[PDB]
Amino acid sequence: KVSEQLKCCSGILKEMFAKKHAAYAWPFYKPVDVEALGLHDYCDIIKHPMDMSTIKSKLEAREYRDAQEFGADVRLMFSNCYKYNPPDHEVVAMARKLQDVFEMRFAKMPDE
Ligand SMILES: COc1cc2c(cc1-c1c(C)noc1C)[nH]c1nc(C)nc(Nc3nn(C)c4ccccc34)c12
Repeated sequence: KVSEQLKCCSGILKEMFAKKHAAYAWPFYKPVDVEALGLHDYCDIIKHPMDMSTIKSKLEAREYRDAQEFGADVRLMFSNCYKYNPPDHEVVAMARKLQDVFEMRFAKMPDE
């Protein structure tokens, strides 16, 4: 069950990095560069930053013991975006599209 779940998590993350989703996934590929973007309040608002490259590194290091932990990091990444940005910001629309890609496939997780 666990090995199958982690292959599903790796598949989902590989799809989230695929060129077909790149037009809305790209802001989530790497840690938010607070200095480059001039987001001087980011670290005051977001206590636990998360991004797709960090999630990839954790899967490669076998840090996630099951799908629930992996899913919690993916949702943390989207939640930080929803917390920091105004609700009508273009990046929030991109986050909702990438989260729909993730949730529809994560719902198909092997359950035995
Ligand atoms: C404005 O939220 C971001 C911009 C970026 C970003 C990350 C974020 C971000 C925040 C904050 N909260 O969640 C995420 C995700 N990474 C970027 N890398 C580069 C090279 N340029 C960017 N520029 C963008 N500036 N604006 C206003 C955007 C709107 C739409 C798309 C990207 C830009 C971003």
